[PDB]
Amino acid sequence: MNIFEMLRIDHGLRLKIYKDTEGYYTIGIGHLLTKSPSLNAAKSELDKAIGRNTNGVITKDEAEKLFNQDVDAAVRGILRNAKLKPVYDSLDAVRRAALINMVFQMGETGVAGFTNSLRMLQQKRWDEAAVNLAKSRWYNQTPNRAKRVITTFRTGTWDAYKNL
Ligand SMILES: [Cl-]
Ligand SMILES: [Cl-]
Repeated sequence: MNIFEMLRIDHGLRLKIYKDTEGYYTIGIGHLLTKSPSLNAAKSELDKAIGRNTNGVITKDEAEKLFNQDVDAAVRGILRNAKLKPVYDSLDAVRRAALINMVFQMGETGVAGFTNSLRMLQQKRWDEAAVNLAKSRWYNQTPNRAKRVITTFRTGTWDAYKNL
């Protein structure tokens, strides 16, 4: 299992614009287009992202291209973030994938805000961080996804993803 497979499970693959769980226009594998309520705005962002007049539909290859760029961006945001970097640097390979997941999902900024859990993760207090992570809007809004990631941090294994 790896980050790509992991996030592909968490986000699915959609070839036409759709609204995510927060009501925002997205496409591909979790690629947020815009927070704005305008389908046009969304369409404009997509064409600009793809480099062609798409008409709100993309190919699988195109979706994957955005997916690679996005994963890459998440890794670099972490590495560039003064609050994130040290946490990431202290984790094993599986847990690093759990940190990338959250960043992909809610941005560096959102993640850097879980100050307390970050501290626990850094200290390797797994069960305690797991409990703390759960006390969040994130967990309450998308509990199933949140549980997979949280279990990943608790255990340091891919068990939550095997079966999916
Ligand atoms: Cl883009
Ligand atoms: Cl969920």
